[PDB]
Amino acid sequence: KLDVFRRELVDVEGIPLFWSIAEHWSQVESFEARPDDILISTYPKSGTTWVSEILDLIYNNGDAEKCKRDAIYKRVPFMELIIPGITNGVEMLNNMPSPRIVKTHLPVQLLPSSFWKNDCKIIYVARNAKDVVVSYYYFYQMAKIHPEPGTWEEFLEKFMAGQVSFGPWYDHVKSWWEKRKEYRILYLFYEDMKENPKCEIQKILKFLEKDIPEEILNKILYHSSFSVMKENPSANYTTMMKEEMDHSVSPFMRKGISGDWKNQFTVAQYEKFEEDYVKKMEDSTLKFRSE
Ligand SMILES: Nc1ncnc2c1ncn2[C@@H]1O[C@H](COP(=O)(O)OS(=O)(=O)O)[C@@H](OP(=O)(O)O)[C@H]1O
Repeated sequence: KLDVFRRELVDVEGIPLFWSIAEHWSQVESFEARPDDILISTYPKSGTTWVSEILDLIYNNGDAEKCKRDAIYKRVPFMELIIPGITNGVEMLNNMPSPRIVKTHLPVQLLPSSFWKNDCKIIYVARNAKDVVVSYYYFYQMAKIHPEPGTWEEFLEKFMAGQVSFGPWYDHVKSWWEKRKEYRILYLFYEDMKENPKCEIQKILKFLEKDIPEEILNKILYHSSFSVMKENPSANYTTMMKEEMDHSVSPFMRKGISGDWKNQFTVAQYEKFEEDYVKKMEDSTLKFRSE
């Protein structure tokens, strides 16, 4: 009888989250981090899976077979994602041996304080807002834990208002940016990874204090490319129950480009978005590319 899908979001400290995360908030808030945890932190649809696969590849020295030991969401648990009878990110992590790779979409002010207290290395990934909202729309459609997104037009308005899962993109990226010097945060951009993935992976290795052979670097580059990941059942979310993710609605590995916003936004929608965007972002030193 209990339908866990398509419910309205429930606010935690003003941030709309899945009802089942809000229900289990004490478990998330009290999460016990470890000094050698690496946290992958992103606003939804910003490159989480890409960087997760990259990290697991680095940790397994480019061994593609070892990285097929399980689905990406088992290999790199989504910490706060808890759905009764289905999943519990905190429980999965509690029982995982170090070194753990941890996924989160929490804004800075909701991150379990144990990560700060343990001085964990954090890789944050940001992506231009317009591309994020396009990707998030199709994700809302296929990932049934989310509320119904409605029309593109309706969804875009909700996104601008921050009335979407994990709250406003604007606050999310800005506050993580502002935090970047306080803690061990590597702040990456999806568009940079698109333009020069080798450069970006090299930044990741230096941040992790890992040296690998050139051949292994090239292996990691290949296996983390969109075309390979899209065809990889261990990375493409096709192992999810259809009831949770319906890829016939929209595949998780959708396009993997920068600039798809130009295909989704009408000119009127774009003009309204940019006027709003400038107001919200003009006081931040953060700079994005959108193509
Ligand atoms: N390897 C690789 N290269 C390039 N792009 C990639 C890759 N893997 C995933 N993607 C694209 O990233 C979008 C998914 O974002 P996330 O992984 O952050 O989604 S989630 O928040 O974890 O659910 C989603 O973007 P869109 O294609 O624009 O929808 C994915 O297609």
